[PDB]
Formats: sequence, structure tokens, C-alpha cells
Amino acid sequence: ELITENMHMKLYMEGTVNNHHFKCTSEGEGKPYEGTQTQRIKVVEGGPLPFAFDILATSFSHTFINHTQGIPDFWKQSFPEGFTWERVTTYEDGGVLTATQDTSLQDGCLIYNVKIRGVNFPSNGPVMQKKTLGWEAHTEMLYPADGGLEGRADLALKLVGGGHLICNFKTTYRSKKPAKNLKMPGVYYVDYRLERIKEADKETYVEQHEVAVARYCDLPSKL
Amino acid sequence: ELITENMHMKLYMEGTVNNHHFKCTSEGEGKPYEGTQTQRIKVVEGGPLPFAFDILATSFSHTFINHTQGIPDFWKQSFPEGFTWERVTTYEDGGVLTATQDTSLQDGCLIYNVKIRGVNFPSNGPVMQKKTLGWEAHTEMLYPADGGLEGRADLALKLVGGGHLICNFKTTYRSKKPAKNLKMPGVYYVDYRLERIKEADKETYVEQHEVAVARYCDLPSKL
Repeated sequence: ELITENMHMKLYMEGTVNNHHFKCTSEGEGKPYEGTQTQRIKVVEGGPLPFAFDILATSFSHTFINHTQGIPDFWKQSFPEGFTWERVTTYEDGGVLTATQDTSLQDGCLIYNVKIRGVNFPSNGPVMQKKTLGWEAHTEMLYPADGGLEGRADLALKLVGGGHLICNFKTTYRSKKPAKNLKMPGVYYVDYRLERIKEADKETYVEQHEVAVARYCDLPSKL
Repeated sequence: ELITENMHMKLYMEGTVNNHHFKCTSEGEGKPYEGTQTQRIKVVEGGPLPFAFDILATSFSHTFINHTQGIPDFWKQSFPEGFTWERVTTYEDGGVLTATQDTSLQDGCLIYNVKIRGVNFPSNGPVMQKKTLGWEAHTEMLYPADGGLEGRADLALKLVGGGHLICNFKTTYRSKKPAKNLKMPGVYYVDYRLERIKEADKETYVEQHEVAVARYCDLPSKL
């Protein structure tokens, strides 16, 4: 009821990657129950970025996940109080990006605030050389833990030339609404497909779209 | 032709975890194209093990994955010569288990040889204290790299008390057949459900079952 069939969002982001400071803002809309959303993003300070915009892509929205098979929706249930996440992303060539995010509801509009810190991206790597070409689809495994919700995923960033650079995600999701009012799920999975739809002016403007669907493992069980 | 609708398997394993040496053997059967299999495992030396048998479970069979949607089957394609894999498993509480495996084929029987080295499992952790209760379903992401196939997964080990201990898998699979005769796959995923069906004598006998399916991401694409 606080989350309708069509919702809007605004986001602010600040951070540093390899000592380069930056800020972005975005505005967007999506269909939270169909698991689809679009954001239009502007780099408002520090642009154009000296690194691939792709490494920020996954920091720009778990309210827009289509929960199928009757799975309890941890995020849509956190409102009106909303929720937070904290994440560490570790690239296999040494880059490390940590992000913290707060999600709120204000005037029927979702509001995101994100802080980012990236270090040790190799100066001759594809991130710093801007030889990346977006993310492959990926699956996140989610499991209840210490009141919150933990997520784990491995993602592959496409490269110029056809190879991939791998990174690992460890995330912690926390509700701001009293646990008493939270029906926790069990272990389940979310498939994502995050796609760059448009970029302009050396990635100082980026339009991104995402579809996400929560599901169980549908393999038969003998137990 | 070489891989039939119904196949048997035999396995030998030797290794050391936290300085404790052991050997196991198993006999099994499954349906390679349906992606199902069962193994009956014996610890024949160093048993009962002073650690959870669960950490060995994933080292006991990629020929038995149901490949859908025309996805080229790296493993089934590798025969008669077969394939090897080498894996590093890193637990979030410090345990590291590395494993090397050779798969061959003889008399229509798959033959597995595994060597294991486990170190730094915390003496008071759930592995060494045997407070584990089996593995949740998991997804492995696979992609071609430098003439072989890479796999990445995060897995959740269930614990007495209801929580989980997470570990990350990095695996390299290599065909023992000349590349000339192998069609490589693009990025794709395999979902696994590995279940303990029986144990006897403090896990010195263990019956395990697995079902595994290869897939792409079914999510619609905007691009």
C-alpha cells in the first residue's frame, strides 16, 4: 500500500575511487512488483570519471524485485521505515569497493543515499583504462542472519576483447522497522539483469535498467 | 555415445585437513543427461574424521549435469580422455580447502581421483566441532578463460542452531582432450542441490545425492 504498482525514486551518491572524488544524482521509476526499474544518472561533481562507470552501476534498488513463488518480501515489508545496506565488492585483479546505502520513503517517492569508497584498482586494469562493457546477468543468494539479511554473489564484468573480470559481493541488508513486524524468509535467490541503456558525454550521463526476480531453487529435493 | 543414459562411477580420495590424514572411496550411479547421481562413500583410513564430513561433500562429478538450451557441455565433450579440475574453497571463518581432481572413463565407468588439502579450520568452529547440517542449494557461474572453463560460486553450510557459514569456490576445469575438438560455451550457470541421504558410524559411511542443471539467465533483455 505504501509501495504501489508504479513508484519513483531519487538518489544521491558521493564517493572516492583511487583518490578521485565524485558525486552523482539520479531520478527514476519502476514497477516494484514486476521487478523492473529505470534510472537516469548524472555525474554532478568529479566528471568525467577517470574510471569505468560500470563499477558504480550496482550501487544505484531492492524494492524493485519481483517476489515469485510466494516468497516473503524483506524490502517491501520494511516500509514505511525503509532499509539500509552495506556491501564490500572485491575484484579479482585487486580493486576493492565498499558502499553503504540508506533507503527511505518520502512523499511517496523512494529516496536513496549512497556513499562509496574504492581502492587499489590497478592503473593498467580495465576499470582504470575504461575497457569494460557492462555486467553479465547474475544470481545473489540470500539468507536470514542476525536479524538482518545477508547476500552473496559473484559477478562477471565484460571486457573489451571478450574476456571477463570477476568480482565477489558480500552484502548486509537491515530493516529499519522493528523485527517484531518482520516475517523473515528462508534461503532464496534473486536473479538480476542490469543493463546500460544509454550514456552521454563520457559517462557523465547514464541511463540504466534492471530486472530482478526472487525465487527458490526449483531443483527437486530428496529430503 | 561414450556417456550413456545410465552410468556408474568409482572414486578414490586422499588428503589432509588440519594435519589429519585420511582416505575415502566411493561407488555410485546416475543419469548424466538428467543431471542426477548418488554415491555411497566410505572413509577407509583416518576415520572417524575429527571434522565435519560436509567440507568434503563437494569434492565427491560434473559429467552429471543436465545441460539445457543447447549449452555446449564442456565435461561430456571431453571424453574419452576426460577432464581435471583444481579448486580453492575459502570459508568465511578462515578455513581453506584446496582440491585437485582427475576424471577418466573405463569400461563405461567414470573414475575419479581426488587429492585434498585443508588448513586453518578454527579449532572451535563448527567444522572441527562437527556442528554442521549440510549444504543449501547453490549456483555456480561459469565462463571460458585461457583454454579452460572457470567457475565461481558462494555456498552456505547450515549450522546447528539455524545459522550458516559461507564459503567461496574458485575452480578451473581443463579438458584432457585437444582444444581442436572442443566447442567452448559463453557465460552460463549451473544450479546444484547436494543432499546427505544417509550416514553411519560417525560419518565413516555416507550416502549423498546431487541434482544439477545448466542454464542461461531467463530474464528478459532490453538490449
